Amino acid sequence: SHMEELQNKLEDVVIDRNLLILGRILGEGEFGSVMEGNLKQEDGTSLKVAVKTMQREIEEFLSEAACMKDFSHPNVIRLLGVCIEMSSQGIPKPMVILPFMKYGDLHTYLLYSRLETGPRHIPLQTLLRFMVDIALGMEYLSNRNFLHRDLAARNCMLRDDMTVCVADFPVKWIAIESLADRVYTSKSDVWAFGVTMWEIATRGMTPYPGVQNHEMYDYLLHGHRLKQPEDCLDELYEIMYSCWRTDPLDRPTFSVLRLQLERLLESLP
Ligand SMILES: CNC(=O)c1sc(N2C[C@H]3C[C@]2(CNC(=O)c2c[nH]c4ncc(Cl)cc24)C3)nc1C(F)(F)F
Repeated sequence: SHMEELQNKLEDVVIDRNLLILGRILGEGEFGSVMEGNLKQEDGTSLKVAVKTMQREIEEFLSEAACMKDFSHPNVIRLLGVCIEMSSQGIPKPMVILPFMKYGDLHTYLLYSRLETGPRHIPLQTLLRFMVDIALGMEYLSNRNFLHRDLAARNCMLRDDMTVCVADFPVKWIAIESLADRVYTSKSDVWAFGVTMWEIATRGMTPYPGVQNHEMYDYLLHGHRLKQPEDCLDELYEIMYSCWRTDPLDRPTFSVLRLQLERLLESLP
């Protein structure tokens, strides 16, 4: 039964606050903060973790976390669990526990690769491998009919073995139909994926250079799309362009995109 399966997922997702130690702030936004932490594991040893801090909304957070914790794919970030701490003002402070990624987010990695002390120049073959990794994570989520809604290179994390995983599930990433009638589908995530592939191929450029966020709906409506990057194969550009076809039904699925990206990668020496 669907209910008993949700009750199990809820029991599995909560981490006792005594098993966690909070460290330094890694990042701090408006919606919350990211801190380093230590999680005491079942095997009696501690693991370095990243801790993100934000009745109905609490239950909704828990239910959503219970679903994400259930995800099991190498290209999807693992949710280790959640804690609910209470602020001095009696305001709930939900915390989400994730593996710590020393390499950080993909967008920052890309930008650092263009600096001397940062990682070395990323070869085309490795940039394509990052695209395959994200398509695999998205294929997993779309098959489970789970919408990401904020896919961008900044929301992709690099693991220690250089595997990319999708995480955190922005006008220049939003599909033409979601700007026009609030409609959001799996084909809208395919559009954001095309935009993300373009960010990887330009090594971190902000999409639509020279175009202002308020000019975006008019720009797309008139048929304009992201331009081909200088260091990008024609085969790759066609793939990212197929993500931005006006009619969402004409856009390929993540499965189709993944296979095209894998084939192009295999074709490279
Ligand atoms: C220069 N990079 C940054 O400032 C970024 S980007 C980012 N995120 C992108 C998306 C929102 C998300 C929050 N973090 C995680 O979910 C992490 C899981 N595991 C990690 N291990 C390390 C780190 Cl740094 C982060 C995480 C995923 N968070 C930072 C942070 F933490 F520094 F504030």
